Amino acid sequence: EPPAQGWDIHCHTVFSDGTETPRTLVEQARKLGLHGVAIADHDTTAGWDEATEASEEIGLPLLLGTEITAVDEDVSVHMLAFQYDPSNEHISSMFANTRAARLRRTKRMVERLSQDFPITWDDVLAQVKEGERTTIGRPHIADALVAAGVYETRSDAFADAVSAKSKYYIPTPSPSTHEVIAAVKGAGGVVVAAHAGDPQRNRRLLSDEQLDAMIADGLDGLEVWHRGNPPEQRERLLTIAARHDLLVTGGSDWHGKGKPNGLGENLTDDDTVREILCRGVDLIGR
Ligand SMILES: [Fe+3]
Ligand SMILES: [Fe+3]
Ligand SMILES: [Zn+2]
Repeated sequence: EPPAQGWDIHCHTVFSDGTETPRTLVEQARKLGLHGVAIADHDTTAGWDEATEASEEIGLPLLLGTEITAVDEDVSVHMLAFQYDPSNEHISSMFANTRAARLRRTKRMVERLSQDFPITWDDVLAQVKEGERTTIGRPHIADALVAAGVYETRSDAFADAVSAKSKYYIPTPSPSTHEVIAAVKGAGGVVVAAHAGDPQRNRRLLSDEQLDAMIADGLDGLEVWHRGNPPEQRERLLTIAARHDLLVTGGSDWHGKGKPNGLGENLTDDDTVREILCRGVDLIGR
């Protein structure tokens, strides 16, 4: 029931916490036989112009997107926002605020970690690959610790020092899921709850009631085909999707080398991508 062919609509680049350029994403997605790809960087549209250029030169269809961190009660929620107006003032202000809060938080973490680990702010910035256009975050601390030889992989770092459980962890303030959904729809976009079945990060998943309230706010779909969603959660989420007539998406959550996730390991079917395009803004020329 996971699509054998289609689009990988959940991919990160150097403009957030992936290791590759938008050109590299488009190039590779084409070579892997994908029907298309989405850019889905954290709290930004910075890679959209590079992604679009690459899509036209390489000839691979492209969905323009963003992964937005949100919160709902105690639950941390990630939302994929596709095909919205990137000059929408409200959504740009919100990304700006989120980015600023996450920068302050990351510097406070590095300052704490620096007391115990061979890590400096410059070491973190050496991991930020697009300068002021990169959404800086936890993965850049993890990479700095890998580069300093504290951990083998970024995964190891998240299991320990950079972990939500550790004494160095500071949480980032995030807008509510209701604020994000209203903002994305306002900007003419399509909003999907990303990996809502994934019990890493959270002590608990979103409930049916939280999801119902997100559907009433304007939620368009659920990412079902994702490695973090176990089988029982995929059936739960497919049931909710069928019931409320929601879109069902999939994606690799590729971060290039920064994660084990493989480009195209999970996909959205062509017909669902059709629906995303038709609901979203016509961005041809912008
Ligand atoms: Fe996520
Ligand atoms: Fe992601
Ligand atoms: Zn990420």
